[PDB]
Amino acid sequence: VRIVDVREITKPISSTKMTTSLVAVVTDVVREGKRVVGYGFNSNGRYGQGGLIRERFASRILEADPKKLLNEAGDNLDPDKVWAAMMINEKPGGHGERSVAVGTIDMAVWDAVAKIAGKPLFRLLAERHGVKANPRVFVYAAGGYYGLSMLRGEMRGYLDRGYNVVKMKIGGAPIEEDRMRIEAVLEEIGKDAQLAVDANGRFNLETGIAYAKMLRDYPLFWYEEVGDPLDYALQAALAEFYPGPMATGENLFSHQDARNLLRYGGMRPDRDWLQFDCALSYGLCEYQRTLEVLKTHGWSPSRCIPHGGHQMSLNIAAGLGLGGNESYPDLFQPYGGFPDGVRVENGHITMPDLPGIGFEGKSDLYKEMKALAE
Ligand SMILES: [Mg+2]
Repeated sequence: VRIVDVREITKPISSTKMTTSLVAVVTDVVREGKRVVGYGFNSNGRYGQGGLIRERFASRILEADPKKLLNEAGDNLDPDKVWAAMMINEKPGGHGERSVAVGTIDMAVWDAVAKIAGKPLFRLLAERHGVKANPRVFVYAAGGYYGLSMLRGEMRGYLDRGYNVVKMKIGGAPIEEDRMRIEAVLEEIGKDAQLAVDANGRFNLETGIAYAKMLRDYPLFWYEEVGDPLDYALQAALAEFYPGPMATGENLFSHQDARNLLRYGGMRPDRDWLQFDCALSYGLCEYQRTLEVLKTHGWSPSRCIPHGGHQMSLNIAAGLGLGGNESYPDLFQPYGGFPDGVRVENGHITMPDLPGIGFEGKSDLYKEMKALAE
């Protein structure tokens, strides 16, 4: 059991200059007459880090003594050992681009590890955590970008796709104009679904409070990322004006930053949502440390709905008992989406028992991966 290679390729994202970096972790382990290769990539929103992967991380893994990257029985790779190996010579703090680089590699390490074990990643994770996995995952549709009729049509399209929770953007127009967009969508979906709004961290305290007063008059699913991701005091101050659920975290990339959010964000453990993106935040090895941080603060992993609409998110959700996943209908293909055949029904999908992350089960995506390394 050894990692023979680490291939990477970067390309623009499908339809401003956003990119996706795909990685391949090749091993010497063979399964059912075939070399096991792990694949991984970065969620949308942040630039692919194929550069750092090549320049710094990839070599550390290869130049590492294999006999030191194995589990106890030495019959498989130890994800944490590999993680620690690629993180040598890295100073504390500065959780930005490198978190995306490591997260993409980590995705591949786990994909391979699960394949070598011969089971679905979510099944393996549940096992490692001493519990049974729940293949049924709640998934909401994220969109509502920047008239009212077209917005309505967008949301209606999601409902006719099986979604019962949709999210739209706010803060990109005057507060009264957004009220119009919100009432429009609320009328369109009626009793068939719930609506979430996302400010994308645009608001300062006063604007956040102003929107809170407008938003609280509506039965919203949640109010997301009101201000700067690191302005914990601002988030804590919002509780006074908004009893309803709030969400944030997609732009915090370390367990240290997550710990600070729980210490100083004044969020409500019984109804708020944490959106840390596993893929963008040093990967699953790090996400598990973030979950321990949740525990130390009395939060349940069920409060997590990771940013990033892809199979890795689906696996960690079903595998770690998370609150759900997000999906961007028809976007970021072929990386985003579900395995071929699975569809959204009453706001949920059911994970098929595919080995590893399940990429091989999404033709359009796998063709991309084998074309990189096989
Ligand atoms: Mg968001």
